Amino acid sequence: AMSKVLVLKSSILATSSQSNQLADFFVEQWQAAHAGDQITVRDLAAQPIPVLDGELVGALRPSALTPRQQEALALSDELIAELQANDVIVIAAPMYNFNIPTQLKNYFDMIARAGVTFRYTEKGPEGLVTGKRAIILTSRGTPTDLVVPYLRLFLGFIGITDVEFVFAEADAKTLLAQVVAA
Amino acid sequence: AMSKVLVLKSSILATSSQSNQLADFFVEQWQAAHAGDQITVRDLAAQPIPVLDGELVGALRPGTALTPRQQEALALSDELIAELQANDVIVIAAPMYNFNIPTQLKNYFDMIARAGVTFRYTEKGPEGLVTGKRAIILTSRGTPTDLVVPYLRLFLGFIGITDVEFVFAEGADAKTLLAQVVAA
Repeated sequence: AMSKVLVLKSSILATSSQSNQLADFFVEQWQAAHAGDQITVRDLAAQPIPVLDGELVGALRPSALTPRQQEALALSDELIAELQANDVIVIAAPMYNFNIPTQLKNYFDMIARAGVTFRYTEKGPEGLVTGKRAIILTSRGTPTDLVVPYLRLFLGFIGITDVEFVFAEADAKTLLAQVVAA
Repeated sequence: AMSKVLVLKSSILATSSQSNQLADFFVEQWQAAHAGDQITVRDLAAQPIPVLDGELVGALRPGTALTPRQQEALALSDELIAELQANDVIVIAAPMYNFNIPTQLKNYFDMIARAGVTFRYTEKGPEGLVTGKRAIILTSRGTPTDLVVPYLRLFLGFIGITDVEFVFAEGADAKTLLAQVVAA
């Protein structure tokens, strides 16, 4: 009866990032609290995700595929399988020029595929990544905090409805301890 | 010469993209209406901008030795900022890809947003430095729906582009509204 937690780091400042510091503290805290849980950490900056281009869009089509497109498609299936395998989804999404980091944006463009991560129904589109609890490490800032509706909308589209946002500005680590203890 | 126009294409669907079809129709319409105007068209998909890395993020700020990649990134940044300042009308084609702008346009934005170059800090607060520009946005139209409109308004306003006009399309009507924008 273990839980699998996926942690997604996207900051480009590496160990210098406050978001990555809070993500690592989150890993240590969850490992201490639930010694049996299995934690997977993917760094989207250290190992980047390719940019969504026309050839990538061709590779991710529901329907001939070049070697490049086969590699890209294989990577997309890897990310989707890893995402569906984990019960808790921790996403570190700091704000770069009023948007999420490009790395995480590539991740999103590679995990959003019709018929795999969502489907069309007579009642409308519905997501297929079900039963996930998502926690978002983000910053807090005519509002400029448009990242929250974007992440809630995107994640909800692929079926991740249960999304909690924790904002960072000591106090943030007490909040993350409350999240891990919940 | 009367107006220098900058057109930024960002769609990844190439000839089939409604964004690029309406962008080309906009260029042909503008040079048809103002035969003296000079139009520069940059295609962010044909010639992509590199993604902002932790290495490149150090080139766009004031100390140590710059790596060749960082020199290339800084040079390209100054080229984009200079080209942006040189034009008076800024036409941006920003279709919606999974509730966000295309990554090509986003990399362009991350390369033109530089402290002390396109925006400065004041006693009153931050202020943009790309002044006297008329921007027009070619975008799509959809709980929450279009998040790209307040995002583009916010970022463009931050670097000083306050006069921003949004044109929503999908692929007849769209060409009529674009013709009205050109004639406006």
